Amino acid sequence: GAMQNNNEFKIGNRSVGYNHEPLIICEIGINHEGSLKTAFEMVDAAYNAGAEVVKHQTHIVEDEMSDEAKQVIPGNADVSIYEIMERCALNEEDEIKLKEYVESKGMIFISTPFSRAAALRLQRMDIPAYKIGSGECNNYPLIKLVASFGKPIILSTGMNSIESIKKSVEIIREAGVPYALLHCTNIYPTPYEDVRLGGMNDLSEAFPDAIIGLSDHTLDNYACLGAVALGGSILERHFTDRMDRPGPDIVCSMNPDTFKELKQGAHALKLARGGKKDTIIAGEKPTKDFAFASVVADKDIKKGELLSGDNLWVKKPGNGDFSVNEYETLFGKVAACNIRKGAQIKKTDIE
Amino acid sequence: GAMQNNNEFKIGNRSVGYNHEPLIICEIGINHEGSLKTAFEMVDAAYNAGAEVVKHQTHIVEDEMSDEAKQVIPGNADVSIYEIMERCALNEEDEIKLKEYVESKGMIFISTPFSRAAALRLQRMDIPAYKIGSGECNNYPLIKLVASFGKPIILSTGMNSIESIKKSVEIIREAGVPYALLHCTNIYPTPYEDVRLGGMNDLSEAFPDAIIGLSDHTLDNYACLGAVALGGSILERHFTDRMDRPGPDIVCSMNPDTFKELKQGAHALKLARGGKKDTIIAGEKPTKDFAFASVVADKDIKKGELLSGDNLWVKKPGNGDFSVNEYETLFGKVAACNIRKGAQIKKTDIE
Ligand SMILES: [Mn+2]
Ligand SMILES: [Mn+2]
Repeated sequence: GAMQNNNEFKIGNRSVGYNHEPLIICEIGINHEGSLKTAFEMVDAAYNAGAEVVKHQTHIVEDEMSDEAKQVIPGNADVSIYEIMERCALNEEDEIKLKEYVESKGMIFISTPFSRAAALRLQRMDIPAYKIGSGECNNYPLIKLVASFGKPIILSTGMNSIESIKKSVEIIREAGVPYALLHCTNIYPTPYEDVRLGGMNDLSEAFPDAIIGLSDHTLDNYACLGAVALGGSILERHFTDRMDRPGPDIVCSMNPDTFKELKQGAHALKLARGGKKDTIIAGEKPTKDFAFASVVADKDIKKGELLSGDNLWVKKPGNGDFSVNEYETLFGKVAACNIRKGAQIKKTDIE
Repeated sequence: GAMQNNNEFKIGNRSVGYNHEPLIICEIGINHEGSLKTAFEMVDAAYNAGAEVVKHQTHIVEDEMSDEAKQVIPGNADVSIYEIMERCALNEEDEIKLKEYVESKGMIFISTPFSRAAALRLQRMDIPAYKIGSGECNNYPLIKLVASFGKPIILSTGMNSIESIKKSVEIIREAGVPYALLHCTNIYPTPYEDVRLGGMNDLSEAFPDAIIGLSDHTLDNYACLGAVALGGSILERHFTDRMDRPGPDIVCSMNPDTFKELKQGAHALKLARGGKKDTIIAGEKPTKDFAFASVVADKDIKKGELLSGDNLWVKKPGNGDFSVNEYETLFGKVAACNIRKGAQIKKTDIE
């Protein structure tokens, strides 16, 4: 019920929401492994596959983490999160050229700031919307900062309860910018059984002004396609130009072929989803005309004999004077003439 | 909400319902073009692709239609419905051998009776459940007959309003047999835009004891996969051993490859669908440990100085004494010692 709404906002010229074509965000993320060259190759692959939006991650490691980060290992790598972010991070000059390049290909560039300095770098660049990752969903100070920039926010909600998300959404509303909530599970990769697509409806019922989507880290497109069937408006998967690239997120990334598959499925499900059972489909009319049943004589019935459940039955097609709906209303009427076995009962056959 | 239920029943040894693996019904239908040989080839192809259930149509043309049927043409052929059914119908001997053959391959055989004589033929054969097609959804006399057989009913609901379906469901309940409702659109093939998957939820809210599914006549699997994401339990598509066969339903039929695709997608979506947003996923724990932020000093703070929003900030990872959740609670506390810029605030750092 709640995901079928008219909520919408714009990311540059692209309208997003239930009544619009679903938007697939290609998250290049840290997939370029810190090489501007590789990022360009991945942008090209995304452009050529028909992508509309390319999303980056903005890492300024010194403002993003304290020295404790050098001693903690993520679940999908074997060195510290600090080492990974330091190796992968693009400096400001390079991130500016990356945005310029994505925009040169007619695509929208957005990014996820992981820190205050990251957020301020992106505001200087003037990006059209901000993604907040699940890690920062409960980082209320960072959300305050980002919301003050006056751009729409796409908030990922993994690792956070409805009540925790509420505090983030209050800050966003107070700032007066529109937002989307992406349901998300941050296990790299995500087992099918942990996706819980019903979480999207949980989010929509709690936050009726939110545009709703899915960010996904499973091995394929099924989860995202399911999210589109349920009403999702934004789909996010990591993206790579090819699956033999190194990096911790490559495994759950889409490539050009699987992007195109998702785009086509998303289009199909956008059209198929929603609507109402009772809507009359013009195209069904011919089928109804032959497939519905009319009342027929099940026996020779003499003039003056009573019609009954023993001498009446129903058969296709639907053009007889009495529809199967009216079968029992004929019980006890009297034959106005001889009625031939197998003939449709006519209005002139009854007194 | 309503499709997530514990409703179930058995078709022979196969349990069907939201809490069970979705069931794909391979409708051979009239695809054999009246040849027992061809039907066997299609059964073999279904068995080898991993099908669980093969569904037939039982046509006894004389009890199914009056002479008017020889003058009406369906929307996906160019001769009368009578001519098509007469050419395609298997006689009783052949239908008995077809059931025997499907059961010899360890599969379940069910059928759709299109008439009273068809229904009685199938009762003599002792099929384990009955499908009622959309045409007969409102054929209340036929539904009464079929329900009296004491087997579960799978009812297709195309071309019929919730109110019309109600009358059919009342008859089924009175008979005391369990049932499923399949949402359906009878246009061959169905445009994506006419599918209206939300009709499944309309059916579940109106009929809370019903097992719910989709019968589909689109050109591919997207609709069915969407139905599984929403909670659907039974999927029905026409089936052929190959796509170069003649016949009016071949166009929208699945073949062995597309059956297997649907089976795998259905399995994936069965696992992914439903659930709750607030459920704590054990597998997310490592990510939370590195991705959440702790309060840090944003400046050198001398012993005795007050903590504030100017000399405090937040940074990854999440192992500090104060979580980002507690950031503002530190405002106005007094430094118990020199606090180093960038260090996590500890409990021993405050008076
Ligand atoms: Mn991600
Ligand atoms: Mn059909």
